[PDB]
Amino acid sequence: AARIAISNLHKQTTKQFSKVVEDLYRYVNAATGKPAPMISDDVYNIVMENKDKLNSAIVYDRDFQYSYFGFKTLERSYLLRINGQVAERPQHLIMRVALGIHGRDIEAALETYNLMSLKYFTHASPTLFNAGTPKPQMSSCFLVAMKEDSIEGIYDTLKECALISKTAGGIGLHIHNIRSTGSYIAGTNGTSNGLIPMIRVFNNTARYVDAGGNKRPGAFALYLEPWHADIFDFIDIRKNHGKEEIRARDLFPALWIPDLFMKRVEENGTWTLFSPTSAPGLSDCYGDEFEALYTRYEKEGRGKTIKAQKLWYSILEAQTETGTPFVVYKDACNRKSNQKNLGVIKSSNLCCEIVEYSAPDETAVCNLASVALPAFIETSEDGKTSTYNFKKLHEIAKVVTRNLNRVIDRNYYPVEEARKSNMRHRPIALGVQGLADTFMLLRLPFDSEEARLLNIQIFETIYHASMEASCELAQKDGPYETFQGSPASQGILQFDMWDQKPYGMWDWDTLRKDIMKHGVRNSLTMAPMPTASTSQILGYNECFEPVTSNMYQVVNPYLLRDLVDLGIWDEGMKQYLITQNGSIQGLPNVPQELKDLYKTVWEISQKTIINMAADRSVYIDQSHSLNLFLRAPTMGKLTSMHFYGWKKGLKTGMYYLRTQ
Amino acid sequence: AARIAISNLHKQTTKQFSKVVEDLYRYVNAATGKPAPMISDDVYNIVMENKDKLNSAIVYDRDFQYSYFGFKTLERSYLLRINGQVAERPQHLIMRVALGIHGRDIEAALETYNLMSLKYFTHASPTLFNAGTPKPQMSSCFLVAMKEDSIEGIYDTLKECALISKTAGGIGLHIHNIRSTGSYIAGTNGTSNGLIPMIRVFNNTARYVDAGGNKRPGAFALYLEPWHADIFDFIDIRKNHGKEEIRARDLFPALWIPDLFMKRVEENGTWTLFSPTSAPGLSDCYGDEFEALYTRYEKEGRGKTIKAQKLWYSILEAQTETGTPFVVYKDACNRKSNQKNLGVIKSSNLCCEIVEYSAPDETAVCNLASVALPAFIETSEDGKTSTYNFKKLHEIAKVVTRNLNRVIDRNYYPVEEARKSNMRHRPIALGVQGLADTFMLLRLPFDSEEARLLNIQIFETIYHASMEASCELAQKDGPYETFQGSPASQGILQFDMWDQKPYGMWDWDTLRKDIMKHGVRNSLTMAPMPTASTSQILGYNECFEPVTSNMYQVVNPYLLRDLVDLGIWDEGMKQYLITQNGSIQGLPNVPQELKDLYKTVWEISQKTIINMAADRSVYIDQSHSLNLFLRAPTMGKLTSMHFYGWKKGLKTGMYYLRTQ
Ligand SMILES: Nc1nc2c(ncn2[C@H]2C[C@H](O)[C@@H](COP(=O)(O)OP(=O)(O)OP(=O)(O)O)O2)c(=O)[nH]1
Ligand SMILES: Nc1nc2c(ncn2[C@H]2C[C@H](O)[C@@H](COP(=O)(O)OP(=O)(O)OP(=O)(O)O)O2)c(=O)[nH]1
Ligand SMILES: Nc1ncnc2c1ncn2[C@@H]1O[C@H](COP(=O)(O)OP(=O)(O)O)[C@@H](O)[C@H]1O
Ligand SMILES: Nc1ncnc2c1ncn2[C@@H]1O[C@H](COP(=O)(O)OP(=O)(O)O)[C@@H](O)[C@H]1O
Ligand SMILES: [Mg+2]
Ligand SMILES: [Mg+2]
Repeated sequence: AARIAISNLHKQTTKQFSKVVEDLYRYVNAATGKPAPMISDDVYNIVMENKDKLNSAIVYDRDFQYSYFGFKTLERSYLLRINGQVAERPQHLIMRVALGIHGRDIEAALETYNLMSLKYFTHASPTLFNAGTPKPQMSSCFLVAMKEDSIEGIYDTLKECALISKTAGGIGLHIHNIRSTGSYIAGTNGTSNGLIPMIRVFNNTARYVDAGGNKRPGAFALYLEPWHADIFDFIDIRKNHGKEEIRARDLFPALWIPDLFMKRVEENGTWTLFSPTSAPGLSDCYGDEFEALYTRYEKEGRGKTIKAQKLWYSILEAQTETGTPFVVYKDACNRKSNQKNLGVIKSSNLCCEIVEYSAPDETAVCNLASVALPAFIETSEDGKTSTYNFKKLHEIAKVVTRNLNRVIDRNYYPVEEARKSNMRHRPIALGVQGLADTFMLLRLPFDSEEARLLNIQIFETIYHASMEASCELAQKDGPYETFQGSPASQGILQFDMWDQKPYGMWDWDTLRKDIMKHGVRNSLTMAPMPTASTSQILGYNECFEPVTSNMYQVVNPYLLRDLVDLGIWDEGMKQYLITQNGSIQGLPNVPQELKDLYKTVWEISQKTIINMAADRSVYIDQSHSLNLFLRAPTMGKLTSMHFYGWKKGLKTGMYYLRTQ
Repeated sequence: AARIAISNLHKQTTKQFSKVVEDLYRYVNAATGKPAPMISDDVYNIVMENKDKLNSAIVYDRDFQYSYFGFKTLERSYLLRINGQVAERPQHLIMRVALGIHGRDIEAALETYNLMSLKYFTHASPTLFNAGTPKPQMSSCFLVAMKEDSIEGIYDTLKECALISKTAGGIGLHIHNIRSTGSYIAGTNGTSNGLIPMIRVFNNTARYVDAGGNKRPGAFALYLEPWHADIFDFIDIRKNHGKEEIRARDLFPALWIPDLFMKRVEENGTWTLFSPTSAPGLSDCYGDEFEALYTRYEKEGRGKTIKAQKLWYSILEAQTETGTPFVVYKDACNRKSNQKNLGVIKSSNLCCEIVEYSAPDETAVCNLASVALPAFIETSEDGKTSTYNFKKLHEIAKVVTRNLNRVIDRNYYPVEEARKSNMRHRPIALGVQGLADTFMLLRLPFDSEEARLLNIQIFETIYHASMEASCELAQKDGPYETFQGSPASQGILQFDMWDQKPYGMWDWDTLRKDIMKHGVRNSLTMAPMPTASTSQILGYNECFEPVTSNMYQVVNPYLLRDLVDLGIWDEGMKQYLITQNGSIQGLPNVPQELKDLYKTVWEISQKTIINMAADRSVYIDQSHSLNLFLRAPTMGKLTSMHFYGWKKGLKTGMYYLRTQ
């Protein structure tokens, strides 16, 4: 039923790739008469200086590797359109991206093409949209420093967010340095109205600057340390009742939480709200130095004191009703980062996965790709028994590292703060998809001991691969110029800063030796992301999370197969699945091992989830996007899940909270 | 009953002025501990180098020249406050302003003080608020050029409006160069959403940047030529029903109307809407050159054609329901302006009185004062007969000219575009209040022939005075550096460009002689304004408009007196005045001459109004704020009043439309 919509595009599309390129490159806007080339000069020339190799490299059967709503995703917003009509076949997209990345290095270009066609890995949406086009904006993440506590700084920053927001890419914006409601203003002997009305401005600019033309309104995440005096209204930003003038329903509130806050809450003690003018320096330190400053300011009567658990209660009431604010731990992030030699890090990003240094003159950028976990499953020399090919994983992650590092040099930056930042530090971000499928396919329930060991092994091999590739690059071209002085420069790597020994699949000593000697090309390398749209392009389950339902109507393909094998699949079976809302538990005539393998995420303990996140995190340079799920959520239920994660030492304690 | 609130401030206030200054200069913000001097170094020193002259110059009886709600205006927002409590007596305010203006020129300082105390004239609110303070922002008007048709230009301009909006002063913003709904965007192969969503941004910045601290939200007027393609939604911006997402209820729409539009409407012909990208140059010319460009673009199929009267009908429906959009005539403004040698003028301002050149790098500023017309009435050598002292008027207008020109050199500009603009051209704006009182006091009904002659004489003497004072200044210091090439440089003055000979009270030939020889100091000098708050400080009727009602409860003091004189005033008299809504017409026992003198503005023909505006305008360098009033308004009624004004050659055809 879904080759019917595939084999109509093959009907109404040119075959030869270079002709498609020419077509795109020569395009003209009919309603206007101006030449609108959809390919850059650079890539045009490279295709033409090499027409015959490139044209014969493409294998068009690889267009059937796609699914029901997987293809109609590529169709509806990825493949370049000519006259509101699709002009690019899936393979054409892929080949374009490979060249946009590699330039005159044709050998690299063909390598990338193959591994993407076969679905080994994919680059993030911005790269899929823009690679190979006239002004190549391939980056997904921007972390912006609010430039100064003044109207000038504020409006300079607002400008920058619009300039960034108009060319794809999500924003993490940190605002801890903006004075709160009531605070004194010298220049006009007047009194500030604080964060919420200012939040309304950014909100309004978000709904106006609908990315590029009319593509889609912007998404901002805002980061605040919970000691800021406007905190109670900041967390409530997404409620759907009460006074309309105090909300801001297109933005996401995110908490940048210091350890001190969590102590006061479990101690059932006090918490003191400040304005950053009465208490300067607080976001410019962490850990011990911070607790020394905060405690003194608290002693000096400089703020207002509250019952710590009064705030907590509100925070939980907000999360239960709206699934926000997100929770990320400031101290964990700063203490365990290879960017520490640059200064203090002030926020994460839109999906709580990036952890990079930003300042008024440096805006942090990151470029992203995801490896497809199921692709490396190998049922080798007997069948009905499968193994996992870690040597191939290591191989692939090395190429993805080279791509992402080449992307840095060929990307178009929307703002000069971004170009300065990337050329100096060269951060990079790799992630994954299809974990649940990998588990399902290997017959491991998500909460099994076997699943836990696998999680650890995968993430170890990815980190080691990327560091090595980055080391070879530092041999050809130098190290990144900020390398001198880094934890890496002394032989401290990521698991080191968690005080753990690595699981040991790969040889860390020789890698460390080489690194200390020749340096490394990239300040950072790992940051597992949500894959919300790329994962369904490839047909795997989102991310590194379990399934939400055995029926999205279309039924779990691994479950489906199994019920037929056992005969039991009939019509009583069709029904109690749409009835029981995707649950196979408590179903009369169904074996236990199946019930075990097809637990819905509302049926797995959130304690298990936290543990697996804690396990992989020692292999992550940056952070990762951890959603949480609950049936009939009580205040107590949530409290324990937050504290549990905090104590495991997680950077990102909570992304969304989904309920009922 | 209103010396009760006056003689409590005299109770709770220091006498000696220099002590009040010291008090203000040494002020410290208790809640913060930072020194918050409410006076500049400069003025502090000058008071102290001259303590004894200045202290003994003030006459404190002049504090009783004020009214019921006239004083409680000064009180509630003008007099400098110390701890939420008033610290400045009316006379102190005045003396401060005089020094802020004059510096080390003590003689000038004392002259200004006296004439203000006695209520001869007053400066505009910003000057009353800020003169003599640390960063003196004395200007009321900013005309801003939208810097470029791009996100960068847009957000650069938004910044500038916030920087201007945070330090008092209203804004006129011209936006004719922003591409409309649907228009193509190259950089992101996408389609623009046009003016209305962009208007929502500026709206949102207006309600957020509540002038200075929390003083009061901003007021913007927006200027558009009615050929812009989003016009139909632009005029509807203040309707209070229909889709909430298309309105913008804190801004005022204003039409920058070319002659061509009005012709098409009376011809019952066609009108063509463009985007400024499909039709460039249109706001960068006027008159003939414009009609040549527009007609060609119309021929070249570059826009969309409509029935001219379809637009007109909407415009009138908008005005009838909301009193807006305002109407100002582009061609009249450009053709009759002494700034023509600089380039084409693109808008007026917030109250449709300023007409000055702006560009991305020059933001037009104007500083304003109003002369009090009743003050020069002289019942001389017999009583029960009054004359008008024009020689004193000429005298005073000369000093007000010197003040305003000194204000230019000592003003603090919020943005560099403003400082560049003023230092080069040096514009200036004088106006008036108490016309109706002047008429009432001199026993002339507003529609009398005698009233018409008086209007003309007043405005002639003011213009001639200001030009002469400006000529003497060009002798000491040079002419303004942009003087070479101006209509003034060749002997063409304002009435000249209306092709009229002056009424002749003053000697224009000798003035012209001197000007051609030595130049003049100021590019411009005259612009009668609304006086909405300054007029009630002084207790006179707003502006140059007739009375709205004989009872604002408090009854017309000239009417009141007259009814007692005739006995007829009793209780039947108290009632039929609150009953008849301030009208004395059709009142049984009341003489005709009284009915004639106390016509409410809803009882005077709007044709008379237009004529008087036309008469004075030949003596106005810039423009003036013309409100219009109607009982049971029909589409036809309005149409004739617009066209009538247009044909008289008015710059500002309509400010508000008040109804019922
Ligand atoms: N809502 C609102 N906030 C304002 C306004 N003016 C200033 N603020 C807030 C925004 C900034 O966070 C903070 C400082 O603003 P600026 O540095 O532009 O003010 P200024 O330099 O005159 O005063 P400062 O000496 O820095 O306190 O005050 C205003 O007119 N409206
Ligand atoms: N609402 C909205 N309008 C936009 C967006 N991008 C551009 N525009 C409008 C605003 C400007 O009036 C106009 C031109 O914008 P820019 O000059 O920044 O775009 P660019 O230089 O890429 O395209 P151009 O070659 O100038 O047409 O397009 C957007 O993302 N959202
Ligand atoms: N709705 C959105 N608007 C803007 N940016 C987004 C959005 N969703 C995700 N992003 C950006 O992409 C990253 C998340 O990636 P992901 O959800 O995996 O998207 P994709 O699969 O399309 O690459 C974030 O770091 C964020 O900066
Ligand atoms: N509500 C307002 N907000 C901002 N500026 C204003 C406002 N009202 C008037 N202005 C400014 O002052 C001028 C009008 O002066 P006027 O109404 O006579 O005020 P005032 O009597 O207080 O000086 C306009 O040119 C405008 O720039
Ligand atoms: Mg400042
Ligand atoms: Mg541009």
